[PDB]
Amino acid sequence: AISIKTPEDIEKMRVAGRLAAEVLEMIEPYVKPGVSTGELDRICNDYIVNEQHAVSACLGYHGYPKSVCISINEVVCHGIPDDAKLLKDGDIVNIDVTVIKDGFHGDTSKMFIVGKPTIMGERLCRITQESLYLALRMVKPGINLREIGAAIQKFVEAEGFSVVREYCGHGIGRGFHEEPQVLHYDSRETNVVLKPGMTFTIEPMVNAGKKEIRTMKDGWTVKTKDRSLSAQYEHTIVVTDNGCEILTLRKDDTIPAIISHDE
Ligand SMILES: CCCC[C@@H](N)[C@H](O)C(=O)N[C@@H](CO)C(=O)N[C@@H](CC(C)C)C(=O)OC
Ligand SMILES: [Co+2]
Ligand SMILES: [Co+2]
Ligand code: NA
Repeated sequence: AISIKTPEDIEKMRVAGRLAAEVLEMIEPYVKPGVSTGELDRICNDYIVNEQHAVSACLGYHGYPKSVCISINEVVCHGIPDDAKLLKDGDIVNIDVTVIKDGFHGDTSKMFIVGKPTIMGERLCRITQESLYLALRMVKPGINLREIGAAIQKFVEAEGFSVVREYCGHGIGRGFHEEPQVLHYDSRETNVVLKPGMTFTIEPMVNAGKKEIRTMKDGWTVKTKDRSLSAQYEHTIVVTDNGCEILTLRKDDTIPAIISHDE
């Protein structure tokens, strides 16, 4: 019950993933001590709207009030950009971007570490990305989604950290969230066998504490229950004939765009 994208389709995703990636590239200089999350959102949307000639998929999505999600430190996901929340030395910050261009969505996020790094967030953010990369390397036709989740979770826990269970990566294309669900863990519920032309995200959330999370009274903001740090990276990809292609790759990613398992 998963759409297989045509070559036209795939290329529209290329463009949409690139624009989403470039939002995250454009915003980096602004991710600085003193800056508010509200203005980062304004910058991102202005860019998406005026220069990208695109839309944010997030705005209005289940009533979501801003254009990107900005999650700071213990906030796991769906943190709401707010003119009064200021970035400070030490912070680890996720900005999650999704744009729609030409019928198609690109969906991506990364961690920024604000001003003077702290130490254990340096590590959480690193491990969380390494966990995304190891999943991206497994992706190829005929492998099962379940191996991928099981393999993320192993890595993450072996570090002292946990995988958040409530939120998962997702098929993506003309719909924001299409099949399949891409769990970052082993559940025997999961059985998807991958095939060229599927497009989906992988977006593990990792807590330096324990795996349990909590939603706030704004009905959006998810925090860790034990108030530890949590980190997330996300890429949108296409299954290729012999591996994958990352459609949201940034200049700062240290994994190649084209991952090929062929001889
Ligand atoms: C408004 C935000 C965000 C979307 C994305 N950039 C993120 O990659 C995502 O798709 N998140 C999903 C993955 O499970 C998600 O968090 N969806 C929520 C939907 C709410 C809008 C109700 C969910 O399914 O919670 C159980
Ligand atoms: Co996202
Ligand atoms: Co997503
Ligand atoms: Na966080």
